[PDB]
Amino acid sequence: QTSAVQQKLAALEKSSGGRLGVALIDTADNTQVLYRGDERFPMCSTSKVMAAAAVLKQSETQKQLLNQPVEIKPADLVNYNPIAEKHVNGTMTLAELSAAALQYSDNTAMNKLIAQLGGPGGVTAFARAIGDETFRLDRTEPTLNTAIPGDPRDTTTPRAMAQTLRQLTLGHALGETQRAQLVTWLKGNTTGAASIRAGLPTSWTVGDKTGSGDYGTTNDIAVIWPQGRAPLVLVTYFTQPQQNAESRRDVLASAARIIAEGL
Ligand SMILES: *C(=O)N1C[C@H](NOS(=O)(=O)O)CC[C@H]1C(N)=O
Ligand SMILES: [K+]
Ligand SMILES: [K+]
Ligand code: NA
Repeated sequence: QTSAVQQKLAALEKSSGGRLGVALIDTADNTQVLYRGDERFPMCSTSKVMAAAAVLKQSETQKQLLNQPVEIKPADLVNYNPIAEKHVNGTMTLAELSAAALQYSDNTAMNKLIAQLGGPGGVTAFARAIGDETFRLDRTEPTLNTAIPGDPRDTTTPRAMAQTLRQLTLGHALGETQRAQLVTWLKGNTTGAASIRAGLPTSWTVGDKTGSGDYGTTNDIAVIWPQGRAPLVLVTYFTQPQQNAESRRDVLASAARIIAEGL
């Protein structure tokens, strides 16, 4: 069937000119609302959640791992590295790299997480270990953001990412202290106020990870603690037909508003 919420999301998508993917999980009753929920979208920086979580999982058996220094060299800098560039010729710990990757979306930091996991396939392997058969990471930063229509590299579906985000942040894919650390990082994101949370009541608490790339790709994945109800998990992915298209964070906000109005 097609619900009123799904029809509104389709109208939003039609006005936007692009392709919108939405997946909500309401943990009050485990119900789901999906729009293009099984179509693939380029993850861009939203893939950093899986990489940081995979390192958190490694840290469960290595109490000192997150304090291990990682050397940052001039050649490690890529296209967006506001934190890592302050540490060139120095070191950052895996905790610092995770925080920078998640909260500032530093791309050099993401590459250090990927390298710690043995390459993009190590991120995919972690996804499989936690029951996500859909996620794939194939490249490092910055090429993982090419976002070419029809290209399966570095993609997932809204349904799969919402399920994984739930398991990581509210479920038991990670140990208790690691889950809390991931939640703390997401709640401290600096980049999210124009995306999902712009469409939600201001009294609700949000932790999220945004992303963007070529083809005007504009993404956000969020855990939401609304006023007076159990948490929600919401993924909004958006991509456009031309390579140089502008970001449309407003579309993600609009999708979130439609979702919230349908609760
Ligand atoms: C992630 O998608 N990226 C990293 C950086 N920050 O944007 S974010 O805050 O939306 O994550 C620049 C854009 C993008 C990229 N091209 O790597
Ligand atoms: K961006
Ligand atoms: K609901
Ligand atoms: Na772009």
